[PDB]
Formats: sequence, C-alpha cells, structure tokens
Amino acid sequence: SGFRKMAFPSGKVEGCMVQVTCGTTTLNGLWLDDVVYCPRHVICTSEDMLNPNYEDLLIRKSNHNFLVQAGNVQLRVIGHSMQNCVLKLKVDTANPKTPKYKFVRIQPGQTFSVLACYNGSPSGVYQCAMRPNFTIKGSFLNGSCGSVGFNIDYDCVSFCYMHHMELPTGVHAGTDLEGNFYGPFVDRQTAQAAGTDTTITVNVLAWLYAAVINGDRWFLNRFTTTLNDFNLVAMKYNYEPLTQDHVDILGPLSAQTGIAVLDMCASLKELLQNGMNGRTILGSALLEDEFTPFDVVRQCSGVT
Amino acid sequence: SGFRKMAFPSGKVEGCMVQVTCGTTTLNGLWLDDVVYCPRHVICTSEDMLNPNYEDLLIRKSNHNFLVQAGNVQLRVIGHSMQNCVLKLKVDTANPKTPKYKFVRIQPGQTFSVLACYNGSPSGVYQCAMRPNFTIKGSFLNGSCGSVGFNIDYDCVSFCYMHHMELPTGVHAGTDLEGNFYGPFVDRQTAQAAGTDTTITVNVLAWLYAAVINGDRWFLNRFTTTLNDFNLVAMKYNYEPLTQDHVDILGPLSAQTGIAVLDMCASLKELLQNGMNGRTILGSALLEDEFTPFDVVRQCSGVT
Ligand SMILES: *CC(=O)N1CCN(c2ccc(OC)cc2)CC1
Ligand SMILES: *CC(=O)N1CCN(c2ccc(OC)cc2)CC1
Repeated sequence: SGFRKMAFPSGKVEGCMVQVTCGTTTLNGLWLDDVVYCPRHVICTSEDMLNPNYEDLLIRKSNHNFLVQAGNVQLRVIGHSMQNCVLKLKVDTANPKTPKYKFVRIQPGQTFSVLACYNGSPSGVYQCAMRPNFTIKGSFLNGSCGSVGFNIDYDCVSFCYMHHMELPTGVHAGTDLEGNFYGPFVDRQTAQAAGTDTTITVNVLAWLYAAVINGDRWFLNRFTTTLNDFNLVAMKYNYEPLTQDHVDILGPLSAQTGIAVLDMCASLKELLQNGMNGRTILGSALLEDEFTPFDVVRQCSGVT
Repeated sequence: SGFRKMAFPSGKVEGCMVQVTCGTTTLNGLWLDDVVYCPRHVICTSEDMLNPNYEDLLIRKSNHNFLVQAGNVQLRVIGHSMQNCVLKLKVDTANPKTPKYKFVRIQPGQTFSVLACYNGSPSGVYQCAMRPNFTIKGSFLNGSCGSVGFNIDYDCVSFCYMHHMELPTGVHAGTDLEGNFYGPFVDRQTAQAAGTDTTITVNVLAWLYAAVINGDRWFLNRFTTTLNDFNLVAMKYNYEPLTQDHVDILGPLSAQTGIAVLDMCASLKELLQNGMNGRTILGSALLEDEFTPFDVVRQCSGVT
C-alpha cells in the first residue's frame, strides 16, 4: 500500500548524459549511438537570444567548436546538423551504455520522468506531465537545458522531452527529440505566455481510483452523473472534457475497484463543487492530475 | 525556476539490487562488495510472522537455501549471518558495480530517495522523509521488502533505510543497514500503531523559502514572532518544536532571501491559523514538510 509520485529509475538515462559547450554556454546533451542531441540555442550569446537566426549563427560554428565531454573524457565531433530546434552532433564513438530507445512525441496529459542535469551530471529525477497548454511544471536552472524526459517500457527508454525554455511565469517549454517544440513555444527570448493550465480530468479520476485502492474512500458518495452533466461541471472548473475514450481507458481500474467510472465522476463533481473541507486524499489537499491511468495500474500492480 | 519533489538519480543503487528467495518468499537484497543485505523475515512462512523466533528459524536454513540472483545470473552464497533484523549473505563475487557507500542512521525529519524494487528489479524512485513517529509514507507492495532508501553526496551513496513492514494504517517501517528498526517497530505481525505524525517545522520553513525564491510570495505578511510564541502555535497544530539549531540551519536561506527566520515563522503561524483560503504554494494546497533545508539549497543551486 501507499501511493507516491514515482519517477522511472534513471540509470539507463544517466548513462547517456554528456556536457555540451559552445563558446561560453554549457548545457546537457543526450548521447545515443554516435549522436549527441542538444538544444540549438547552445550556439547563442544571451544577446543572440532576443532574435536569433539559427541557420546564420550555425554557419560560424565548426565541429571543433562543439566541446562534448562524457564524464572526464572528451568526445570527438565528426559532424553537426540542425533538425528543427535540436542539434545532432555526430561523434566518432558510439555510447557504449546506449539503452534500447525510441523517440516519441507525447500528447497533453501524458506523464514522464525528467533527469535534471547540470554540466552533463545528474542532479535529480522527478515526474512531470505534458500540460494541456503544452508547458511542463519542472525544476530547471541555468545549465539544465538538454535535460530529457522519458518513459521506460521494461528495457526500452522512450525519450519524449528535451528542456529548452523557461517562460516569465516560471513554467517550462521544450521539444521532442526531433527538435519540435511542444505547443506554440519558440527558442527565442520574446513575449510567449502559456494558455489556460486546465486540469487533466482522466488523470484525476485515475488518482481517485488509486486512493480507493489504497484505503482513502471518504469522498465516495451516493451519486452518479453522465459524461454531458460531468462536462458542464468540468467546463466551469477548467477541467478537460471527459470523452468515452477516457472512460474506456479507466475500465481496468473500474473493474478492480467495482466503482463505475461515472460514479467516480460524480465523486469528482462533488469535490469540485464542495472542496476538500480541509481533508486530504493520498496526502494531497488538491486533486492530483499527474498520474495517468497507466501510471496508477503500474504502481498499484508493481511493474519493473 | 520551479521546485519539484526530486529523488537522487538511482543508477548507482540500481546496480546493487538483487533478488533473494528463501523457500516460497521472494524479496530484494542490496549487493555491496561480497555481501547481500536483506530483511531476515525472508526466512518466515506468513504463518511464522505472527510470532517468529528468528534464531530458531535460521537454524533450519543453509547457504544453499538463500537463492540470490543478479539479473539473470545466480550468485553463490558462501556464508550467512543475522545482524539485528537483516541477514548478510556472503557471496563469492564482489558486486562489480559497488559504488562508494556508507551506512548511516538518519534522524526524524531527514529525507531520502527510495528505489522501489520487485524481484530485484527497479520499478520507480520517489522521495521520502523519516517521520517524527519513525514511520515513512512509502509505496510498497508484496515483493518490495529489501528496497532501500539513500542519499548521495557527489559519488558516495549513504544507505539509510531498508523496507521491512507495512502497519495496518498503510504507513511503512524499516531498518537502517545494520538492521536496527527506526522507532519501536518489530518484524512481527502484531498490534503496532504509529504515534502522532507531527509536521517537520524546519522542513516547512525551508519549503516556504523555496517558494519565495521561486516567485510564490502571497503568504509573506507584516508580522514576526519569537521561538516561544511560534512553538505555542506549533504545539496546537502537531508541529515539531522549532529550536535555535533549526533557526541556525535555515540561516543560508534567510541570507539568500533577506527574510529573517522568525518573520518566515510568523508567515507559517498565519497559514496554520488562517489556512490557505484555496490558494497554493509551489503547486501544493498543504504545507510540504519533506524538503530539508539542505534539499532546498541543493535544488535551488543545482548540485550534481
Ligand atoms: C537552460 C540552460 O541550461 N541554458 C539557457 C540559459 N543559460 C544561461 C546561462 C547564463 C546566463 O547568463 C549568466 C544566461 C543564460 C545557459 C543554458
Ligand atoms: C515486503 C515484502 O516484499 N514481503 C513481505 C510480505 N510478502 C508476502 C507475500 C505473499 C503473501 O501471501 C500471498 C504474504 C506476504 C512477501 C515479502
């Protein structure tokens, strides 16, 4: 029993983190096979960052300008290319610790682990979600860019995020490992504001199922609802519309607990309308939305 | 910016996790040098667990009864001994991945990372605190016993916890790596209830400092207090007494923010008395007490 915000074990990703320096800028790169992946803004002077022309800035860079260090050993750069907002530095050595890996682009509401790094060295691991506004709520100081987000499926690391940007409101923007930003964000120091940070309804429901499984049941009530009725309340509270696809996804948790998805919706509806009244669920005073239904089943069943 | 509940990178500990089987019981062991450490209750039939005599049960066990598997490779057990509530299985092979390590016994209020494992395989990593009642609030299913808690100081893993027990109230009990239980807990299936789960005041203050550093300032007020006045309020709310030692520990955060420790105490006093009024601090609706002052300075500065 117990239910914790849990990251994937980080060892397979620790084995891939290197330091990338270009001029006076040091950040992180991801070393897979003979390619190091890093944010293209490694080539920018903070001056450049106001209105960078990356193709033009990159012309002034040679392979020997990209200093790539794995622990205390230098890697030899034998090629560099820009793909969208990442650079791919071809090195003469395959990372011997390269795990089985995929590059995946996740959807809003999907969770992942971040290995926060500075100068190619791991500092910590935490669990994030892609927010409906395509930001993430991270922990990233200067030097942390090129830190990556990932899921693990047994022995295969799916990389989904590389850190690039902090918005003036302290939330985070980044790319997939093809260098495409999540959401409308750009690697430029400009007026970019996040849209509404809506609550991931299907995740909240998953976490209420986790709560029931783990003995927290006070919020169960005598009510049910319909998707349409629930969605009127969701709308009012800046929750994502619940779809039949979400109901279908919650089926296994419904089955295990014997609580119909729409009954748990009516519980969530009452919590939205009435609040917690100073009570907690799984040690939280708010409705947690960074556990997916897959996360809850994984943690409640003990997958490795 | 941003502030997350952050675990240490788990790779160095992943490298130490093995499977231990005795009869029909499988749990986790920690392999350091040529010793595998595991809970002594691996020798118990669930029947034995009501009133086990461990010395007597251990007489029926030989080296060849302890099946120790590192990934898919068996380790040869050449000795076994009981130390307090752990077994030390001497194996014929030093773990080649043994990191620099220490065994430390932590105090209540100290935080650590747990690598939750099943059958010697890592499932996830999360951040815990030793509670003032000597429980931890973990995520541990059957098979997770022998999972360990740790801090890292650069390249040295300090192991502080091994998981043994769940109490009927769903909280966790375990030992240090010398096999001494934290608190009054025993490895027997008996009436053991946790005492008051008091809030770790110095940690809450550290986290309020983290909040100010990261832009969350609404709870700052025009008041101050004294340790004695604050402690009257702490007492009433089941918070730990704040000591001058705690004030001294918060000095660096005081200095960095320019907020006197006793002014932050007066902020915390108002939050205790008035509540959050539906507001959040660093995305929490309650006062977070599982960040130490050391954790806040580490995360806010970017140590690796
Ligand atoms: C996210 C990251 O690691 N980077 C972007 C910002 N960055 C930076 C460092 C130092 C200054 O001035 C002192 C400005 C920006 C480093 C790379
Ligand atoms: C914590 C842990 O891993 N263990 C203690 C409890 N345990 C156990 C397994 C199966 C049953 O009956 C089905 C009872 C207890 C396994 C080891």
